[PDB]
Order: sequence, then C-alpha cells, then structure tokens
Amino acid sequence: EEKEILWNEAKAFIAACYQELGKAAEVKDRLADIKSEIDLTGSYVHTKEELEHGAKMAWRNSNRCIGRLFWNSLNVIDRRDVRTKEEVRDALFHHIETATNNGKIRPTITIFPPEEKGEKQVEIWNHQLIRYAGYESDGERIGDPASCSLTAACEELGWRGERTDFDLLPLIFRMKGDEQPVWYELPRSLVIEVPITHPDIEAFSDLELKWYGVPIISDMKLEVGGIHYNAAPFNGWYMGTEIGARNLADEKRYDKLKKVASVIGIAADYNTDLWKDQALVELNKAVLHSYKKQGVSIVDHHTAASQFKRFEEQAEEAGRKLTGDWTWLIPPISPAATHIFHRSYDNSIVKPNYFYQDKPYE
Amino acid sequence: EEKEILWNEAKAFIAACYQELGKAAEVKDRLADIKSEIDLTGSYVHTKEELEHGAKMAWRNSNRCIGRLFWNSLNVIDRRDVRTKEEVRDALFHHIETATNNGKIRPTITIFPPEEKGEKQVEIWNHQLIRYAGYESDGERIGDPASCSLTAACEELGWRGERTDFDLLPLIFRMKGDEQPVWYELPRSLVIEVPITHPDIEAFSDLELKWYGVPIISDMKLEVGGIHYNAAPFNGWYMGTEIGARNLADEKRYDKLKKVASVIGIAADYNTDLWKDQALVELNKAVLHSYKKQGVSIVDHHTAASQFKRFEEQAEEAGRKLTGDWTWLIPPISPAATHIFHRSYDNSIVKPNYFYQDKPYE
Ligand code: HEM
Ligand code: HEM
Ligand SMILES: Cc1cc(N)nc(CCc2cncc(CCN(C)C)c2)c1
Ligand SMILES: Cc1cc(N)nc(CCc2cncc(CCN(C)C)c2)c1
Ligand SMILES: C[C@H](O)[C@H](O)[C@H]1CNc2nc(N)[nH]c(=O)c2N1
Ligand SMILES: C[C@H](O)[C@H](O)[C@H]1CNc2nc(N)[nH]c(=O)c2N1
Ligand SMILES: [Cl-]
Ligand SMILES: [Cl-]
Repeated sequence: EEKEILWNEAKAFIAACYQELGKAAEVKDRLADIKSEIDLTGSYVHTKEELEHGAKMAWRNSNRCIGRLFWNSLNVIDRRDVRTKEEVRDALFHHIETATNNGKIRPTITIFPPEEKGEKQVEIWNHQLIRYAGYESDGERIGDPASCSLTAACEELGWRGERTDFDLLPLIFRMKGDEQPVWYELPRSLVIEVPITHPDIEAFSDLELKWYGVPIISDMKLEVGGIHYNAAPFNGWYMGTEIGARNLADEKRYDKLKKVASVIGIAADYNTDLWKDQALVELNKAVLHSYKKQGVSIVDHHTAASQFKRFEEQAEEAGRKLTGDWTWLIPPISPAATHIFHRSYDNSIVKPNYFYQDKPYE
Repeated sequence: EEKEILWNEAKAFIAACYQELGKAAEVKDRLADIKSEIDLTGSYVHTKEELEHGAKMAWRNSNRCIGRLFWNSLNVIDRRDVRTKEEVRDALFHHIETATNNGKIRPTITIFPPEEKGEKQVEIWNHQLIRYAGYESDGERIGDPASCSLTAACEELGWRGERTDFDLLPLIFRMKGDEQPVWYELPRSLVIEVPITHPDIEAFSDLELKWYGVPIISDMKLEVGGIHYNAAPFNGWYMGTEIGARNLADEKRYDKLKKVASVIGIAADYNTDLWKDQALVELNKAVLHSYKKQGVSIVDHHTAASQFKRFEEQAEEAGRKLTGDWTWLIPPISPAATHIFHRSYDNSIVKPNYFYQDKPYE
C-alpha cells in the first residue's frame, strides 16, 4: 500500500528531475534500483543530485512565494547524516551563520533525515529558527503574540524568557526515541538584528523597533518523490512588507501603527485621514532604509513583483505550467500597483513542494 | 423547456421573498397565478413589492460589493412602463438627478422592461451612465483608456468628443426594433463633478484632476426569479480607493502616480523609496477630502470595511449564508489593515443577483 504510493511518486519525480538535469537516459536504470530498494527496504534514498534538485523544484512549486525567480540558486545542505542532538544543534547554528553570510543573505535549506515508517527522526518545534517570544498574562501583552503558545511550551521545559518585547526563543527540537524535546539558547553573535530608523524622521528611533535579519521557516515538510523530509529549515531574505505591513503592523502582532502615527506627527483620530495608510507607508520605508543601511539583504514589494513577472516569463519559456496563490502573492500594501493584482493564477498543488504539518505543542 | 426553468426559478424566488416579507401564507395562491400566467403567456409579471425586494436581494447577494450593509434601503424606481426612447432618456436623466440628490447620494436602481423571448426591449450601451471618453490614435492618449471602444462606437454614430481628458460620454441605448442605438448629450447641470485638491498640499490643484460624483453601473443584468432585467442601472456612492487607487492611478487608466509624486515633492526614481505607495496615500487622501469639502457622499475603505463587518454579523443573525469574493472585497490600498484580508469568503453565486452581459460594441 505505502510502497505503492512511494514507488509511484518516485517514478514521477525521477522522470521529471532527470529530464530537467539532461539525464533522461539514466532514468530506467535508476528506476530499476529504486524498485528493488523499496521492495527490500520499504523505502529509497535520494542521490545528492536528486535531493538538491528536489528542494529547488519544491521552492519553484511554492504557490504562496513571490520570490521564486531565484529557485535554481538555492543552497542545499545535506545533513541526512546527523544522529545526535548535538549534531542537529550545530547544523542549525551553521545554517544561521551560512545563510546570514554577514548580511549578504544566501537562500539556504538544511535537510535532515526523512521520516521512516512515517516516524520522524528529528522534529523541530520552532516556527522559524530565529523568532521572538510572546507573553500574555492578566492584562499584560509582551513580545510577539504569534509566539505565545511556543513560548509557553518552552517555559514548561525549564527555559525562562527575560520578558523584553524581543526575547530570542531558544532552538527547540525532539529526537526520535526521546519523550521531550531539548532546547538551546541562540548565541547572540549568530543573530543579526536591524534597529528600525527612518531616512527623514529622526524621532522614529524613539519607537525602539527592531527585527531580525533572516526568516528561516523550520516547521514545514519538504516532500520529494514520496520521501517526507519533515525537518528541513529554509530561508530567503525578507520582502519589506512582511516586517513593516504585517509583523510590526497587525493588531494581533506588534500593533505599532498608532505609535508610528504619533512619531511621524499625524493625528490618528479619523478614518478619512488615512492615517493607518500613511503610517504603513512610513513604517515600510523605514524598514527598507534600515536593512539597507546595515547591509542586510532585503527586497521591496515592487522589485519583488518585477522579479516574479520574470519568473512567470521563464516558466512559459521552459514550457512549465505556472501555479500560484493570488491571495498570498499580492503584497499587503499597494497591491494594485503590481502586475500580480491584475491577473489570476492556478492554485493547483504540484510536487515536490513544502507543506504545513501539525504543531507538537498546541 | 424555458417555461420549466422560469417556473422553477419563480417558485424558489417567491417562496424566499415572501418569507422575508412576512407573507408566507400568500405564496401558494401567488404561485398558482404565476403557474397559469406562464402557461398562458410564456412569462410572468412581478408585483411592485416583489420587484423592489428582488432588487434589494440582488444587491445583498453581490459577492464583489463591500457596500452591502445598506442593501435594504435601496431606492427602487419601477420604469417597466416605458415604450419610447424619449421616455428612456428622461428616466435616465431622472435617475441621475434623484440619485445625486444635490450631493447626498441615494442608492437607486431604475428598472426598465425585462427581456421577453430573451428579446431585449431596451439595451443600454454605456458602462456607467456618467463616464469619461477615451481616445488613442497615433501615439496620442487622451481621456479614459477604459472608454476607448465605446467612445469609438459613439463617434461612429455621429457624436464628436471635444478631446479633453474628461469629455462626458453621451447616453447611448438601443430600442427593440431599431437597428442602431440613439445617443443624447448629458446636460451638464445634471452632473456633479469634484475637483481634486489636497488638504495640506496647495500645489495638488496643479494636476487639474477631477472626477464625477456618482458611479451608476448601467450594463449589468438584474435577474429576479427567472426574469431578466437586462436594463437596470444602479448606483451607490464611491469608496475613495475606486477613484484614488484605480481610476486615477492604474497605468491603463489615468496613470497619475508619477505626476502626483512630483507635486507632493518626492522623487520617483527608486522602488525602495516606496514613492508609488506614498503618492497613492496622498492621492487617496485628496480624493476623500475633496468629495467631503464639496458635500458629495463618499466612504473611505476603513469605514466601508467596518460597515461590511456589520453586514457579516447581520447575515449570521438573520440565519443567512454570507457569500463574497475576497479578491474584490479587499481594498487596493492597505488591505491587511482591514478584517476582510484576514478571513475567507464563500464565492458561491446566489440569486437574485446582478450579472455581466456581452457588450453590443466590441
Ligand atoms: C530569496 C528570497 C525570498 C523572498 C523575498 C521570498 C518572499 C516570500 C514572501 C513575502 C512570502 C509570504 C510570507 C508570509 O506572508 O508569511 C513567502 C512565502 C513562502 N516562501 Fe518565499 N521568499 C524567498 C525565498 C524562499 C525560499 C528560499 C523558499 C524555500 C526554499 C521559499 C518558500 C516559501 C514558502 C513555502 C512560502 C509559504 C510559507 C507559508 O505558507 O507560511 N521562499 N516568500
Ligand atoms: C452605497 C454605496 C456603495 C458602495 C460604497 C459600494 C462599494 C463597491 C465597490 C468599492 C465595488 C468594487 C467596484 C470595482 O472595483 O469596480 C463595488 C462593486 C459592486 N457593487 Fe457596490 N457599492 C455600493 C452600492 C451598490 C449598490 C446600490 C449596488 C446595486 C444595487 C451595488 C452592487 C455592486 C456590484 C454588482 C458590484 C460588482 C460590479 C462589477 O463586477 O463590476 N453596490 N461596490
Ligand atoms: C523562506 C522565507 C522567505 C521570506 N521572505 N519569508 C518567509 C516567511 C516569513 C514568515 C514565516 N512564517 C510565518 C509567517 C507568518 C505566518 N502566519 C501565517 C502563521 C511569516 C520565508
Ligand atoms: C453601484 C456601485 C457603487 C460603487 N461604489 N462603485 C461601483 C462601480 C464603479 C465601477 C463600475 N464599473 C466598472 C469599474 C471598473 C471596471 N473594470 C473592472 C471593467 C468601476 C458601482
Ligand atoms: C485578476 C484580478 O482578480 C483582478 O485584478 C481584480 C482583483 N480585485 C479587484 N477588486 C476590485 N474591487 N476591482 C477590480 O477591478 C479588481 N481586479
Ligand atoms: C484569510 C486570508 O487568505 C489571509 O488573510 C491571508 C491573505 N493573504 C496573505 N498573504 C500573505 N503573503 N501572508 C499572509 O499571512 C496572508 N494572509
Ligand atoms: Cl516573518
Ligand atoms: Cl468607477
């Protein structure tokens, strides 16, 4: 039953992967070995080339990602060899360091051993490798509300946050065979953060806003040819709106628009004044300015959309169907100023791809 | 075949309409009369009450409309009695006058005789009753590009535009039996226009922008209980973004963002400066300010979304399913600052409703 599904996924993947790599003549033999490996073992093992191209295809197929033009330059780190929590920890520290690259961010994925019988070898609890803690208790909100449930799980395991608005959560993951996950404080030297200032408005620094340099999603599953890599953290560089229009702006996140309005010297009393819109534009300008001043890679939503248009053009040129989720591709500010807003996209799921999975906390 | 479809639509509509009106006991008899009327005539005729409530239901069911909270206060004008082009013209002039209401806009629909054998009695060519002409010839763009095809059709019929950027198109419609439509110049006294100025930036008036007061969609079909009212123009008041973020901003419309950037004194050289976003916010502030100064009804997108939230709440309270098109309901600026962005909607089509129809030009 499962080896039927596996074998079928393998045939589809290997065929497509080898076509793209100019190695179609090797398919039959490779497929032969896989058939035997599955029969004899219940699974199969990707070559380094297959794993690398698979991760790249999965990014290429990610409907919700505007940044896909650069899919083929993804840096794939093969860590299927890790067996200990120390090795996992050091691999995660290494990912942070190499992806950060002193600010010139390298899109990277680190791939850990895949599920066996659907049994995870390693299970990463963090949503992103770098993220801020959040607390809520008796009227008091501190930090990132989105992190409240994971923060509480961490404090159940003996970690204690300082309760600033920007506590770095520890790395937290569980090894096969262990009942509880382990946690490790992030070395501050590894984590680039960017204080938010505004190019023109000197008072903006009074808000004492900052954000971290590199978004590293660590809780999605990479599926490649029937093999389930549930632990495979990946990163790009930020699009500014992610920070300025969502992380710092949403009422259910840092909720800073009223405070932004005050420091930029506009009233926040009347909807018709469009003060939220003005505050959003200034906050987003500040975010882009700040990352660039500090030499940390970032892209604005106009440039990103222009790049995505090139991705569309390349898909058609290569004779590949384009898939996308319009609702996620449009930027959260000035969406109609982008070409994305004015066309539609097929939201079909194509594999290899990255998928959500259930949180082991909650 | 057709009388089957008609009768079935009639049963569903009359049943629902009379439930809502507290007249469920009258359904059986009314349904009896309709059954006979269809058999004997091939069609049936709505009571004034049915027609009025039907138009209101159609608005309530319009998935792409954020303004639906006020569905039950729609002003329905029954003009099923018109037979001549003079009467149609005067009914259209009347709609403009009564809906405008000296600036305190009244949501209104005027309903003309419905299709018979699918044969239209009157066919309105205008997309909106008030709209600006557009011209393109040998490098030269003037006016509203969206109106180019209708403008060209009008000039085929002996009309000539002055070729300003804001020529009012004439009313243009065709009567049953006539090969060509007729056209009538709009009396300027009927048409309120609003010059666009900015509350703070005096130079904004140098752009010489203006827009008309009342959006009156005149080319959609109202379907009520199997009866097809192909000529039934309707209006609300504007949401500011329609004018400021789309009509005046789109590259394929008036394309004013670069000129806005210049008058507000910011550079339009770098994507990372978010100059388009800033220009959009200032243009949208100017639009709202200008309509309010002139005493013409308008709503900003924040207030409109708050009203739409109340519409959602009322639907659930009344035990009615809510339908909506997320892609049209989100405003084109700061969409994530509205609740709409953060939930989903069922885009199912429910009747009565308003529908697109093929343009007789093009
Ligand atoms: C190189 C720079 C990149 C940029 C600028 C970029 C941009 C974005 C943005 C703006 C989002 C929406 C995030 C949100 O609203 O939560 C997104 C989602 C996504 N990106 Fe990218 N991305 C990049 C690289 C990558 C890479 C390297 C991968 C994988 C190898 C990836 C896979 C995805 C996936 C799977 C999502 C959806 C995540 C979810 O559903 O929560 N992206 N991207
Ligand atoms: C009272 C004030 C109203 C406001 C503020 C409002 C708001 C809006 C907005 C912003 C749109 C999107 C238009 C576009 O992007 O092209 C829209 C679409 C629509 N509205 Fe409303 N509306 C109002 C009244 C009405 C009325 C009275 C009706 C009908 C009786 C109506 C039916 C519709 C329909 C059918 C659409 C979709 C049109 C299309 O597909 O092009 N609305 N509305
Ligand atoms: C790889 C990558 C690049 C990039 N520019 N951005 C992200 C995602 C940032 C991000 C990751 N995960 C969750 C949220 C908020 C998620 N909500 C929907 C739960 C944001 C990922
Ligand atoms: C009734 C009503 C109220 C309101 N506030 N707005 C509109 C629509 C304005 C409008 C009407 N028709 C076409 C466009 C642009 C349409 N493109 C998609 C073709 C805009 C209609
Ligand atoms: C292709 C895409 O659906 C298209 O740009 C839509 C998006 N949402 C919209 N929403 C509104 N209100 N009006 C529009 O014209 C559009 N255009
Ligand atoms: C319900 C709705 O789909 C939801 O708000 C989505 C909309 N589009 C989005 N787009 C991005 N990029 N990120 C998000 O978190 C969301 N949220
Ligand atoms: Cl993020
Ligand atoms: Cl309009």
